Amino acid sequence: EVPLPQLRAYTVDASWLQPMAPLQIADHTWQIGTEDLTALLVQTPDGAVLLDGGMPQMASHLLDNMKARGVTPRDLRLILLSHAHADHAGPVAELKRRTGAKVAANAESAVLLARGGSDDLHFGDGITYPPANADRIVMDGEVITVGGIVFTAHFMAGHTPGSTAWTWTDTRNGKPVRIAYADSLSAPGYQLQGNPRYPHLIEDYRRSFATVRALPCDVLLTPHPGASNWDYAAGARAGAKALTCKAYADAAEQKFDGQLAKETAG
Amino acid sequence: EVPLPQLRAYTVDASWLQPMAPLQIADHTWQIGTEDLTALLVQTPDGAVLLDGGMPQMASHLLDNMKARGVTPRDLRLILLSHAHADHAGPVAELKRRTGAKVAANAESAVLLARGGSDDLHFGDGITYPPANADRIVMDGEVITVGGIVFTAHFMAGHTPGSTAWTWTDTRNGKPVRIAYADSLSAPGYQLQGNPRYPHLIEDYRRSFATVRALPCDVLLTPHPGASNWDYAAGARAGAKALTCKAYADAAEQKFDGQLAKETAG
Amino acid sequence: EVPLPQLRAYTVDASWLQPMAPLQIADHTWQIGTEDLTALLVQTPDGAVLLDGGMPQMASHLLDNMKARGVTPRDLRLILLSHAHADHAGPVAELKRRTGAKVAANAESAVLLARGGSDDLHFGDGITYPPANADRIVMDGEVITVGGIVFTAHFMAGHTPGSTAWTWTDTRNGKPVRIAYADSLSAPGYQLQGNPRYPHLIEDYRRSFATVRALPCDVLLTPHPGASNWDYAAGARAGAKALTCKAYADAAEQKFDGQLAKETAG
Amino acid sequence: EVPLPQLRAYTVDASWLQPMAPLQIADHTWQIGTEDLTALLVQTPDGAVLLDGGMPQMASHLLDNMKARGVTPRDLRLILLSHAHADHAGPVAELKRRTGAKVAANAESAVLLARGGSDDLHFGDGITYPPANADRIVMDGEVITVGGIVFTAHFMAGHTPGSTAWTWTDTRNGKPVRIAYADSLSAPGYQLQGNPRYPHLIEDYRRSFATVRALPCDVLLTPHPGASNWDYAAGARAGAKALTCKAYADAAEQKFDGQLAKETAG
Ligand SMILES: C[C@@H]1[C@H]([C@H](C(=O)O)[C@@H](C)O)N=C(C(=O)O)[C@H]1S[C@@H]1CN[C@H](C(=O)Nc2cccc(C(=O)O)c2)C1
Ligand SMILES: C[C@@H]1[C@H]([C@H](C(=O)O)[C@@H](C)O)N=C(C(=O)O)[C@H]1S[C@@H]1CN[C@H](C(=O)Nc2cccc(C(=O)O)c2)C1
Ligand SMILES: C[C@@H]1[C@H]([C@H](C(=O)O)[C@@H](C)O)N=C(C(=O)O)[C@H]1S[C@@H]1CN[C@H](C(=O)Nc2cccc(C(=O)O)c2)C1
Ligand SMILES: C[C@@H]1[C@H]([C@H](C(=O)O)[C@@H](C)O)N=C(C(=O)O)[C@H]1S[C@@H]1CN[C@H](C(=O)Nc2cccc(C(=O)O)c2)C1
Ligand SMILES: [Zn+2]
Ligand SMILES: [Zn+2]
Ligand SMILES: [Zn+2]
Ligand SMILES: [Zn+2]
Ligand SMILES: [Zn+2]
Ligand SMILES: [Zn+2]
Ligand SMILES: [Zn+2]
Ligand SMILES: [Zn+2]
Ligand SMILES: [Zn+2]
Ligand SMILES: [Zn+2]
Ligand SMILES: [Zn+2]
Ligand SMILES: [Zn+2]
Repeated sequence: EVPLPQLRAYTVDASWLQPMAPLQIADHTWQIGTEDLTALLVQTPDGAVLLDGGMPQMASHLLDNMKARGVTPRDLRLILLSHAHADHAGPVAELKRRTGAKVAANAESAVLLARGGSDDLHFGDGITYPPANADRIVMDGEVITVGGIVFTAHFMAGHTPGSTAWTWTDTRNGKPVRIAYADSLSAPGYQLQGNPRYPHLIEDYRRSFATVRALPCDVLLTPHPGASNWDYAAGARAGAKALTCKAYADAAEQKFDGQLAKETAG
Repeated sequence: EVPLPQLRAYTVDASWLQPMAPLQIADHTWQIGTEDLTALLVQTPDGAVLLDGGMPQMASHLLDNMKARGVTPRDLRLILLSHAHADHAGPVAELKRRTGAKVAANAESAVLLARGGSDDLHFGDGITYPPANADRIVMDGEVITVGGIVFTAHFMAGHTPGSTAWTWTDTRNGKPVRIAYADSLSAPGYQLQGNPRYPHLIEDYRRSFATVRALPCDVLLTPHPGASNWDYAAGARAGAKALTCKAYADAAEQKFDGQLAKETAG
Repeated sequence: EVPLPQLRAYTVDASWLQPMAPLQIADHTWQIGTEDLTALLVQTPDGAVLLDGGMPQMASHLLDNMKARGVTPRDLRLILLSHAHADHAGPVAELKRRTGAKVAANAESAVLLARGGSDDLHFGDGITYPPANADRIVMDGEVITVGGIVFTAHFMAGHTPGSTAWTWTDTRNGKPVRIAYADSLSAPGYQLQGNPRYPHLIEDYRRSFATVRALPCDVLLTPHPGASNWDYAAGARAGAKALTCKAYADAAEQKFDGQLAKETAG
Repeated sequence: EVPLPQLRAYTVDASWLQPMAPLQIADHTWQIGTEDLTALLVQTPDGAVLLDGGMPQMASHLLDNMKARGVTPRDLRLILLSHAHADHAGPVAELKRRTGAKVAANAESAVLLARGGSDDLHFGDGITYPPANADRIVMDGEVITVGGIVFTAHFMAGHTPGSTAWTWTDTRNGKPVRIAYADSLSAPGYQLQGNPRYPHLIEDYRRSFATVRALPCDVLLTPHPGASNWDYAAGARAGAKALTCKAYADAAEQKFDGQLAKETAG
């Protein structure tokens, strides 16, 4: 009669998979992912840090861009994550096998990473990737220091329980630049109200909007560059139109309120 | 010359290890641990639930008390935890091997349980126990239903990041009894202010005092019975002097404020 | 220019995904998977055992067939595996979440299962599935007893390091039937000689042919029924043409020797 | 009445905990553990390798000896293990947190390491330590290359399922020296015959004696130096009386045969 359906691959817009050369954000901070997925390399005298890696198939491209920047596999010391979905943490397991890197994450992100995104609160097993283990668990507001660049974790639960903003201070034209890599604030297809798998979902998003609004934030970056109005293909003007953290949080809250109203009506 | 020190066993007051026969709390709820460590058995037509197990060496005693209650190893379906320290989650791994039980816990408790209490935020590796894996991850306010007894998780971070209160409604003398198993609110030897491993420790405790104060709570129980003024050796009056959740939270907050003042002075 | 390739779903022949009603093998043993993937249910008075589950998307179908047999989710006690590839262990994680079942496996299978088939010795990350944890680790020749049905593990490394044959004795028409569920002995696209990830691959296959040849084996079943000449769609004659364990081992060794010769020539 | 017993710490002879300064074995190989527990540091231009760490409380001493040798925490790249018992893998988790090191191990050792030595086939939970995760799984005969020093794994199951000998070639006085770090071949208090948790124990030991006998072995070292007649406190003559691999294997087999005979008589 009728067989069960074939497994469906997690397919994405081509621009999410379009390689780009490294794009400099500040003196030691570079975008090294694809046109439409952020993966940030921060280079110190004491090794390099990667914040996100994008999709599972991006590992070799990331390593090629690291090499172009002078970062060998032994020089990658630390991987940090915005959240542990397949389009941001996809290549983490492979990167750990191929480099010196260790992963630091909060408990919620660590648990999701260790199950490869399976049993997701909203997606089930629809979007999985190779599992990886965290080497260090961080708490809210904890700092991690690499070569005198201090990264601070700001938990902003909602998009996932373990969603995190990472902040650090780099320099540009001699002057300090407070960089905020704020996680996604979307809720794509989520049941927001009365969700048995996430009962306090709405309260957590509301707190997260407030957290993002208050981040130290001369420059905002986001896992999907379009969410913060970055255009990584625009060269010297890639960041010209970027939102402030305040504007990003307000836009996300307006969208969220509209989604709540539509859910009540549906 | 001088060898490194021998490993130090986690030794406890004898009353924490003193077996007791099952003590009935409500129609389907029993204390089955030791004189000074709580381990609650809730019996349903659809299997039994255990909330905490005490110290690592308590597994056989727990199984003996379960048998006395008519609960065979196959009948134990679920283990819930207040927090994943050795004196409350100690025998979980062994219980999983010897029974049908699966563990449900929040992400923070799951991560700590899976490392057997090692790399504790405050105790380091001083207090470890056999590691165990969680089978289900719960979110704040999520319910788990076993035989029509509905258990609700109320996160109350502080004592550990993953500290949880569990509430359910049983009956006694025909009437509903709202039981609150509230976690520890102590901070034994903790650095409270400016702790790099737990930057928001104070805010989390303060929120947790408020959470405990508001629990549905006709009867309060706690992992250390003395914290809620239970005396499990007092028979028909074991619960007579028990605190309300409001009184427990107020006493814990007063103690916490005193500890903060002493830390500033030290 | 040219984006990175999209992820490729693990797609299989339709017959591997074609549901079938339960097919009785012996008094307490049933095939409950699909036309072309084995999943064996053994029913005891003390709960049920499942040997393999097939593809990830088969979980609900398996539970439906279990219900048809009188096995509720609480009644499934144990899951055993031939090997931890996606087409045999695919739905294990989901089955553990939805039933009482615990997994017993050898260390090699447990490690591969816990990474969801990622970093496979031969397939890399090409064929992954939701990760799961084993609850009990077994050694070669160890027995597991459920309701007086004794299952014996016979390690037969090669297809995977952790490949296992499981044997047990059921009855049929009053008489004992020694059932052998022997794992795959294929090496699909494998580098056999001088493989740096599996240096003793050839010796292990040769030992495994000998192990299979000697199993107690009135009835042979295999994860892919065609490998043992079963036809699960043939009804009362589904097993009529089945190979002996001796014939299965000889055919596998002949094929393996041909593959070695072709590898030397390529 | 009578409380349950207190947990018993894993206590050892003082010499196992007696720190020593680094002792040179060959041009790039040093003993850096204690008088009576081996922990080998191999120094390359491309980072350092540690084979075993001894007891849990040895981590800081190991790091101090690494510093004395010019190896900073970032320079430690790889940890290899003989077997995953507390007196050899004890400080692995802590070393991973404090250095750049990643662990490579076979599946059996990885599973035991990840449960911190709990549920041991012979010791139960009597001898546990902080759990750690392996970063790479190795197969029998696989090589790992660090700075042109090639380490080969030779599985020698028995003492634990995952027991491994590691071999490599260093130099001394200009000439190549084939170093064999062979695991323990003891069976302390083990049930050897008919052990349900290890049915093929005897066959595995017998194969392991043969494996050790045949290792490339100009210099033999063992996790307990006394097993190979090393005296790490004897300075320039520490290795003078060391056994060959052939002599070590023969002595272990003679002892094993005596233990079998005594078990039959008991
Ligand atoms: C579903 C996405 C995907 C998944 C995840 O991570 O959850 C992942 C598992 O696949 N990652 C997401 C995230 O926030 O990280 C979500 S959100 C994504 C970003 N941006 C797209 C978009 O919908 N753009 C749009 C459409 C119409 C008008 C306008 C305008 O210009 O106003 C913009 C969609
Ligand atoms: C250190 C304890 C131990 C550890 C843990 O879990 O962290 C575990 C790892 O060991 N579990 C604790 C917890 O809260 O769960 C802490 S707190 C414990 C309970 N009650 C004791 C107590 O100090 N009593 C006392 C003393 C003087 C006067 C009075 C009075 O009557 O006012 C009372 C101490
Ligand atoms: C690649 C398969 C798949 C993977 C795995 O598990 O490794 C999984 C990850 O996808 N599972 C396999 C296994 O042995 O478990 C391998 S082998 C499969 C069975 N049977 C097919 C077959 O090739 N049949 C054939 C063709 C021509 C003539 C004749 C004849 O009649 O002689 C038969 C192929
Ligand atoms: C129990 C030990 C301990 C445990 C382990 O790892 O399993 C660990 C968990 O604690 N590690 C061991 C191992 O082989 O790795 C075993 S064996 C240890 C070495 N050497 C001692 C010895 O008994 N010596 C002796 C006595 C009398 C005469 C003579 C003579 O000179 O002939 C020698 C004992
Ligand atoms: Zn600079
Ligand atoms: Zn996402
Ligand atoms: Zn995304
Ligand atoms: Zn009742
Ligand atoms: Zn505690
Ligand atoms: Zn306690
Ligand atoms: Zn019958
Ligand atoms: Zn396979
Ligand atoms: Zn297959
Ligand atoms: Zn040299
Ligand atoms: Zn040992
Ligand atoms: Zn030892």
